[PDB]
Amino acid sequence: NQIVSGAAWTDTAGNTIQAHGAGILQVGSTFYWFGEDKSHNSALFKAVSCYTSSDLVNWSRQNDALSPIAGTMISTSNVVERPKVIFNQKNSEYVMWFHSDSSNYGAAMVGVATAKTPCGPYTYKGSFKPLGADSRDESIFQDDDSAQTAYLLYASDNNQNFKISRLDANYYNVTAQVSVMNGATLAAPGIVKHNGEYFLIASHTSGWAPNPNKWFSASSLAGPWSAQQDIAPSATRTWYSQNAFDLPLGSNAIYMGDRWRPSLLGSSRYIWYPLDFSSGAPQIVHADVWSVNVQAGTYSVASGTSYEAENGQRGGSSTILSGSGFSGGKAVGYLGHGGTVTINNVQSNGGSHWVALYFANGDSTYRNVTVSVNGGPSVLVDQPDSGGGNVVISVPVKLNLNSGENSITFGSGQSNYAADLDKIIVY
Ligand SMILES: *[C@@H]1O[C@H](CO)[C@@H](O[C@@H]2O[C@H](CO)[C@@H](O[C@H]3O[C@H](CO)[C@@H](O)[C@H](O)[C@@H]3O)[C@H](O)[C@H]2NC(C)=O)[C@H](O)[C@H]1NC(C)=O
Ligand SMILES: *[C@@H]1O[C@H](CO)[C@@H](O[C@@H]2O[C@H](CO)[C@@H](O[C@H]3O[C@H](CO)[C@@H](O)[C@H](O)[C@@H]3O)[C@H](O)[C@H]2NC(C)=O)[C@H](O)[C@H]1NC(C)=O
Ligand SMILES: *[C@@H]1O[C@H](CO)[C@@H](O[C@@H]2O[C@H](CO)[C@@H](O[C@H]3O[C@H](CO)[C@@H](O)[C@H](O)[C@@H]3O)[C@H](O)[C@H]2NC(C)=O)[C@H](O)[C@H]1NC(C)=O
Ligand SMILES: OC[C@H]1O[C@@H](O[C@H]2[C@@H](O)[C@@H](CO)O[C@@H](O[C@@H]3[C@@H](O)[C@H](O)O[C@H](CO)[C@@H]3O)[C@@H]2O)[C@H](O)[C@@H](O)[C@H]1O
Ligand SMILES: [Ca+2]
Repeated sequence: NQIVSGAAWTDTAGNTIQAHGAGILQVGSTFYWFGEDKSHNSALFKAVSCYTSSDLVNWSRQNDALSPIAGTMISTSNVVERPKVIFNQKNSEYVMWFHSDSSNYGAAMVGVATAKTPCGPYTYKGSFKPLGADSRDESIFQDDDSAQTAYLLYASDNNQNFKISRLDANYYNVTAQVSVMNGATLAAPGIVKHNGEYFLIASHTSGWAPNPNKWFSASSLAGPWSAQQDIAPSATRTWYSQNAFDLPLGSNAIYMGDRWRPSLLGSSRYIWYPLDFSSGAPQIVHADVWSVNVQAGTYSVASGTSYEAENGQRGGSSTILSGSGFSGGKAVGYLGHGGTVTINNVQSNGGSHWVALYFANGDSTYRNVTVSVNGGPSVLVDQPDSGGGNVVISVPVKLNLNSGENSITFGSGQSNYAADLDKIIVY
């Protein structure tokens, strides 16, 4: 099946996937996805989880890869973020690295843990400051030279300076700084190698708030690194996400991001998009609905039918808005609080259909919108802050439609203002 960014994702038992700050690993034909368990809606350490799949889309939850230990730096009072796991051929060993911290991010350490099987459970080997310097946001890159040299990529010196450092032959420690970008203020790194060249994907530092994520290239990890460029339209702030893991997919990649929900962390969503490298400059393919053939290293973007909101039938006091950020140059504003718009003649073969809602929300806070099909009972769809009144992003909703024509009404029966609705795409 299909990869629908922003949706609620469940494992094969029907439970919400809890694997934020993703790290991916493949053994044989099996994919492993490690992440932070945030089901307690806290930034503090509950577990590093472990999900497996054969196809990157249908995940079964295994045993937790890492659990708290009272009286250590991986207690429930500490922070464990962004786990990454690589396989060490020499020792036939799985080495996990993670950002290890205290609750106020004052410790700035890395943590290491090992296992003999992919899901572990792993054995914590302790935390430390690499080469004596800060480490907060980090990742691990394992090169394809014959020594399979591995590297730590990490925000250091109070997040100001971004560093790349070689690990020793066991992957247990950092031996030597290889590259630094002073004052880059980079976070959430990942590296993909493409045609012998290295591509670093990273965010800047802005707290929980998303920002435009960048790519940099170099022909060696020592640098020099090219000047930053956007992987997505700058104003969308990486389509409201933050980089987590960049997984190679044929001659391209999959961008794996988080949409952090700081007021409800366990409902932070997963934003996965194809990251296309053919132009030589990585670009997010903004696909509301796509599928992947991970063995062939190919992706496929679902085609949908677009319906502009401004062509629907308004009701109440909803009015047209204009903006260069809008499809057709127009959107329906003053929705909710009396204002509605109904999209008529939505065609369908029947059954369940993903629908992407394209909207602008210039508030610093979320909005939401009611969505009723054919007069039926409404569901309430969350509408994150989009980055401005002229900035459109999309969130998905799954609607049951009848064979033939359908109507979809937006904004009825809510006392708050919904976001400005640009268009919808029925997939
Ligand atoms: C995602 O992974 C799921 C687990 O591997 C997988 O579930 C399995 O799905 C098949 C088909 O629904 C079931 O197979 C059969 O179920 C009973 C046996 O209990 C048979 O009598 C049936 O005739 C049928 O052959 C499995 O039971 C089911 N396993 C579990 C643990 O649920 C899903 O199919 C996968 N989903 C997708 C979209 O690929
Ligand atoms: C990787 O190399 C690290 C040295 O760079 C090494 O870590 C350091 O580890 C020791 C203990 O293992 C720490 O010492 C202890 O002392 C502090 C007070 O300073 C107390 O919190 C504790 O008593 C603690 O036991 C060092 O301070 C620490 N150095 C840094 C810069 O953080 C790691 O153990 C090595 N890890 C592996 C897998 O090799
Ligand atoms: C649907 O979107 C609504 C916004 O369009 C949202 O309403 C808002 O909810 C927040 C949090 O509940 C309120 O928050 C805070 O501010 C008030 C003072 O204004 C304080 O009393 C609180 O302590 C808190 O700090 C917002 O005031 C409120 N904003 C508006 C315009 O109504 C709904 O929460 C959303 N509904 C769902 C189910 O998510
Ligand atoms: O009050 C209900 C009404 O809200 C409108 O939303 C506006 C607010 O979100 C406002 C919050 O600051 O921002 C407006 O958008 C502007 C933008 O158009 C203008 O260029 O200045 C700044 C950019 O910095 C801001 O982003 C936004 O329009 C709805 O548009 C409207 O339908 C109605 O719901
Ligand atoms: Ca429009």
